[PDB]
Amino acid sequence: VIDLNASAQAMSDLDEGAINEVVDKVMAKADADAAQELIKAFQQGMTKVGERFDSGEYFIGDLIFAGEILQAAMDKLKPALKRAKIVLATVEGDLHDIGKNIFRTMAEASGFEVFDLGIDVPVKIIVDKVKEVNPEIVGLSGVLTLALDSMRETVDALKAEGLRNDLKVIIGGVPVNENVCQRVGADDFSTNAADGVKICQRWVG
Repeated sequence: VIDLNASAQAMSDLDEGAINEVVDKVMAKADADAAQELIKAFQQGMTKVGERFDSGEYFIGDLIFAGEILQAAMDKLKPALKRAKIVLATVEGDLHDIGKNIFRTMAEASGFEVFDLGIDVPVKIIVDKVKEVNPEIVGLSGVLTLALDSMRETVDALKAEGLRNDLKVIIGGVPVNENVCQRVGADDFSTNAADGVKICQRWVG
């Protein structure tokens, strides 16, 4: 670009004018390597959206916005240019998916292939999907205590099938924290969907 750090800031600020000004400049010079640098800068800015949510400056709506804004930039940058895979579910006992879907949108916009299994998803169905597609990451959503139990059951089933050690497990949902992460047997838990993407990007290469 002219200025990658300013472009990261523009994503952080959710400034559609500035984001599209730079996307246009990059698309004009038709350099794949420059487009990839801009993408990385936008991804860094997504992380900053999460930090701004965690501070209380930004709200749920801003997280919805961020995902949609990143995806729109990615769609424009695609002409100028093997995805890591995530199997994603709201687990058995739970019908809450607003949050999971915020994450799904951010993860899709960040170049992951996401297999969204939907809500109230039985353990056995999650495990069958992991056998089928061999994802790098399994992401599990829930809030009710029964759901948190189903998270633990899903990890235990992956261990029984010899699948656990070759993937990473991330959990999210209203009540998740380090204590729930430990009880479940997950690798990490998210504070917010943008933090979760940050985690997942670190795991993949």
